[PDB]
Amino acid sequence: SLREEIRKLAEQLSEKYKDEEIRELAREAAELAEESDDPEVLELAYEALKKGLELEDEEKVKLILLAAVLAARVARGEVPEEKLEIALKALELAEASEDERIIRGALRAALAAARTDDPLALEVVLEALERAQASEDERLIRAILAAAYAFALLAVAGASAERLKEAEAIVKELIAAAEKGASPQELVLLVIEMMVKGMGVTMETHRSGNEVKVVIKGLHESQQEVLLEAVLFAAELMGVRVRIRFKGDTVTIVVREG
Repeated sequence: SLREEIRKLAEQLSEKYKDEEIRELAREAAELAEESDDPEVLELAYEALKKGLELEDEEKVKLILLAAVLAARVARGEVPEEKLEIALKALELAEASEDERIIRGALRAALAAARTDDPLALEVVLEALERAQASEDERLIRAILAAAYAFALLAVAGASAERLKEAEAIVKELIAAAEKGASPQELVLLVIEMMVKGMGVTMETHRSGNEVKVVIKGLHESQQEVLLEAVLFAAELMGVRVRIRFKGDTVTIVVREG
């Protein structure tokens, strides 16, 4: 009755947490295990659901469950191995950290990557997370996570291969900048640049005192939503305050190192 026991763990995990994402991942893990005649998929699903009940951090719960679901789907040939590799590397970053910015950033990047099938984009995200894990500097890790997530959002939003290649160049610039000691504000600025280039527009940067103000004209509000999601999450990862203003078709982003 192993598969039914796995389902029981999923029901207790679903009673422990009311979160919609944990409940759906738990339901998917239970169902994939119940549909499997593979005793190793049952083994991983059992242990992932058992650790999920032992962990205190609900964001690490999500990471553990996402990796199990992706592993079960790789066992059925349903998803590319790169998505599992990304989830596992993200889990590795999260388990090495007490900083919830890194834990949440690792999950966001893994979930955003799970939403694209572009092989080129998956390899960029995986290489980014691998470079993060090869770091002792949690400051660099947070910068890389912000860049990887921003890049993955552009892929999910359907940016062209040429624009993703341009965004990938900015990912590399951002990582090199962080290694050289760029400020948190400057790293958030680089994420804005990545999104602006990835959406084919231009930006006008003003630096008054210690603030950075970016005026972006010519974005559709659907593009504005994706850009601001990337930038606001980057600001959370970098511990920087951002304030937004909309005037007409123009978005203005104020970045304060705070």
